Amino acid sequence: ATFEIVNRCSYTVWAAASKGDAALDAGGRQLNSGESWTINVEPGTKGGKIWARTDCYFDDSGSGICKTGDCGGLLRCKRFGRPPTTLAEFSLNQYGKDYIDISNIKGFNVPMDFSPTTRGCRGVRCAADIVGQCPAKLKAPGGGCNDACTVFQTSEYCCTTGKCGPTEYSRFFKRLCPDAFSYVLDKPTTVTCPGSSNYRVTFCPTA
Repeated sequence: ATFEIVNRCSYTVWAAASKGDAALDAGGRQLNSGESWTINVEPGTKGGKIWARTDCYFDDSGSGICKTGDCGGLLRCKRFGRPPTTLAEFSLNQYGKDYIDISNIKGFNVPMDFSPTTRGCRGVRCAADIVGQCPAKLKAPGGGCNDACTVFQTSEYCCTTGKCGPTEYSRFFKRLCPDAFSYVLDKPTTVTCPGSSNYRVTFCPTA
């Protein structure tokens, strides 16, 4: 499957793509404002994620640090990134269907649109100013708006027992971005697409 990753933000982001135990394609790349990065993702990929990282510094060898979404200090992410990270999530070719969603379960750093470039389903978007509106206790100093599980590490926010409800914090994310997951047991906002669809992830879609 083809993913076009487009940075419409006025600032540079370092895109990342991983399935948790391996990079997807090159795994990461700098995207200046306006740049597009096309990656190929193996059919059948389960649990892939794409996110943006902000305020990164890397050396010759691709080692460094980012203020949001750092994946163990690598340019080319092999693992998932450190919150806060708005997440484009996808599982491809699952019994003939693709499943895509946007998630705020790991917080929010960059607004995002996640849309098919082929026929048969709709896209999803979280483009509200979540960082500007972020509750004081969830603000990340590096930038971004943390989720409550990351901040407070309770069974209720992290849904560790498999039973949990919405919270004042999850409702904040949900109020600004109804089409994104706001906590683990949120009513699913997953979109079902035809198997082997292609996609575009746009950072700052309303920029």
